[PDB]
Amino acid sequence: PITINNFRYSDPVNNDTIIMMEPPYCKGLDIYYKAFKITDRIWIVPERYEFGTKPEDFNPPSSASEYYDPNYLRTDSDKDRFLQTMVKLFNRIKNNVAGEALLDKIINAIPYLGNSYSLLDKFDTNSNSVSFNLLEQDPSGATTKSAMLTNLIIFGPGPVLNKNEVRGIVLRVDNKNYFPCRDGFGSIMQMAFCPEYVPTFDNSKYFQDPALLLMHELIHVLHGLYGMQVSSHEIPISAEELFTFGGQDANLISIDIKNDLYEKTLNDYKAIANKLSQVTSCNDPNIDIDSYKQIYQQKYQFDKDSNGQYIVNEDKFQILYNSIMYGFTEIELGKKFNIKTRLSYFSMNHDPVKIPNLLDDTIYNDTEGFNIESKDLKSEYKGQNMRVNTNAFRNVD
Amino acid sequence: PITINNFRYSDPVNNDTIIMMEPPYCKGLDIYYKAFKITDRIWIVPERYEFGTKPEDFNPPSSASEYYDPNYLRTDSDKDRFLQTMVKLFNRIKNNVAGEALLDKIINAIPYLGNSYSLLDKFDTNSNSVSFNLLEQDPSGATTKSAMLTNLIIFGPGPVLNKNEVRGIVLRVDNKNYFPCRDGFGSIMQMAFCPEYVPTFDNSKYFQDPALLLMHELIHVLHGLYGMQVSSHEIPISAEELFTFGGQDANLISIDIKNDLYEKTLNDYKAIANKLSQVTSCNDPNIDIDSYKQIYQQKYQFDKDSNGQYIVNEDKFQILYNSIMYGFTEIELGKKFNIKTRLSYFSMNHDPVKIPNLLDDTIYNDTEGFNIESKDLKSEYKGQNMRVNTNAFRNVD
Ligand SMILES: [Zn+2]
Ligand SMILES: [Zn+2]
Repeated sequence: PITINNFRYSDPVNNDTIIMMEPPYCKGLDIYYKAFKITDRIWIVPERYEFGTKPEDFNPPSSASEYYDPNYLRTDSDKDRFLQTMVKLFNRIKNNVAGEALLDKIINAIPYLGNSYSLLDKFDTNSNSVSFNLLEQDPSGATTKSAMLTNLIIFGPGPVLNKNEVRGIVLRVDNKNYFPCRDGFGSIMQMAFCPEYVPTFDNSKYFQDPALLLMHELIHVLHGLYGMQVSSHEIPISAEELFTFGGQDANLISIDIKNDLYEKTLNDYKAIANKLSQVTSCNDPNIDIDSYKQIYQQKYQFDKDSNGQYIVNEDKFQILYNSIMYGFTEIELGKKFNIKTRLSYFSMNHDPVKIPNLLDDTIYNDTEGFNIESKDLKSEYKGQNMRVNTNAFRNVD
Repeated sequence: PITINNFRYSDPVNNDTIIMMEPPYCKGLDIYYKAFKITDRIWIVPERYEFGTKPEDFNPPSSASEYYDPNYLRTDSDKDRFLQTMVKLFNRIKNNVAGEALLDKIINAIPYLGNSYSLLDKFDTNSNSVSFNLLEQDPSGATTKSAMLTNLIIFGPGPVLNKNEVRGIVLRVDNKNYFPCRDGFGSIMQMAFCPEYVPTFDNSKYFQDPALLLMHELIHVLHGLYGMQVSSHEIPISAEELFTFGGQDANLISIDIKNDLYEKTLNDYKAIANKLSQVTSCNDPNIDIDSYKQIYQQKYQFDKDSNGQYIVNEDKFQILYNSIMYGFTEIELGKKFNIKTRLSYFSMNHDPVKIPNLLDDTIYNDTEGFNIESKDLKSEYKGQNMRVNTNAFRNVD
């Protein structure tokens, strides 16, 4: 099954589960941060998401739903707290059969080694869109620089402590933004996440389970890895959000768009089948190109031509498409998790609330979260109720 | 894949896809009706569901949502019409990857050869709860009587032409009703279905796609075959309905009940694993008892003990449970089918409407139903809209 490594923020680097990585956007800049492999293909970096920000952004400019605090995640203590909370959360997601399924799908959706603008016959790992640099420590004593591939890298929140988000690596090709996670190739996905500040709802009020907030963002991660991240298809919200929530809100996206998206992804995949059909080599010699042809064939659910050409099989594609866009949603995951969800995606999300002690097994555990049955809090989701589980949360301001 | 046989109501009997069967409730009564194997384990019998009715019931007693008409499905013509409409409907369900999945799951969920009250160490086919008698025609010329197992038998509507329904075979053991389709063993499931009279909704009004009405009932059939048909668990509707609809309405069932149901099915399965673990023989010699141990092991997702004893594996059971109760719902099927669904299960279901020509490819086809894109009726589900597709429906009274 899936293993969720353990580690204290003080643990030394080991070139395996604990390293010093230069995040994808800091490529060539030689700026490293300690990171942790929570599990295969997924890393955690206890640092605020600063990319594309300026310190002026990192505090409440004068001019609740937009809470700030520039000191959050700045000391080693905060970081080890952040690190531990994330581990419990992943373990919480892994211990439910439906959570294990999601992580499994995300771990295997490795980004294709290339994109719409890379040599068609060659697998390419030389791109921050697919690989990040790290600092290794030779057995000799020397400290060298190398690189590895990954699917997901999770950070702490950006300026807005309560605004979780998932962005794919943007490549600047021919003076314009290109998204390998919308072309079907997939790319490293990055997450800005804050486990502590959860939203509340009423459509008696409830506060949300942070673990569900994580799976929600993970679903965006899933769409990305398969390269089908619905762009800023605003309509006035992006279809990407609706698909992720689920239930009837998903049907707010017109057949016309859904069909246009489906047809577009299909084209993207036919193109990738063709491309994969010419890869004969790879810049990086430490790569079994034949092993990847196999992995990628399972990823996109392709078949081999009488002559060997990889081809898209409509039926298999449709099953995979439904799986990627419908198989995992906040409504169904909330359902399969004994977790309360807000009525509709458009349901108000009142002032966030802070959960100070998710590390306290008496408040939140990795098998029932807040709804601990032994505290008769499983029933009616009372563990999430604000009038009942009064001690598990504190107000913002 | 799945084959959906074809046949005209006039076609002769062949002891294969067209026979003369004594329905399960007419067992020993020697009353036969022509039936048709639309596909493996599923039969269609163009006859009104009369079991437990009296002619007085079969017409509008004086004293729209309860329409009647005792002459419906009485002539060979009506029956061949009913027969053809059902074939198109099944083909319609089979041509969508999500429809093929449902039928596949239903065809393989064969009722366990036995129940809570049959010899534990022996597979038993001698029960109308698992088998029906038919009339065969020897190559000699003689006409003999025999029997075969089946999962589903679909009839025409009962007294209420617009009230579709799915009941499992009730066994009378020790002067009380026993339901092998609630104990986890499963049993032949029977359907009373009317393809012509569909409901309408608004929460501009729409009429429903009969093929979706069929899958809805099929979902009840699915629950039954796996023996987990939520009883008359009224709360004030039966949880069985809510699970079948889906979306947020599914969450109207309290954790307490859902948990009680889950725990109960788990017990039922542990018990079946134990029972299957002692079957050494079978009354019916034309049965590879070892072949069935294999099929049943896949059905209930069991594993073999170091010593060989079949055992329930919590995780595999949970995946199978979610699959059976969440994997197929009206909301998700409607979604994956370009079909309009009513907002919530509690959404009003106005006077039914009659679709006179489902056999007219210009009105309904086996790939897009009413929402034919060539007639620019795919978009916005206009094919289901009442103001737009005016010719595809006629009012009741
Ligand atoms: Zn989101
Ligand atoms: Zn129903």
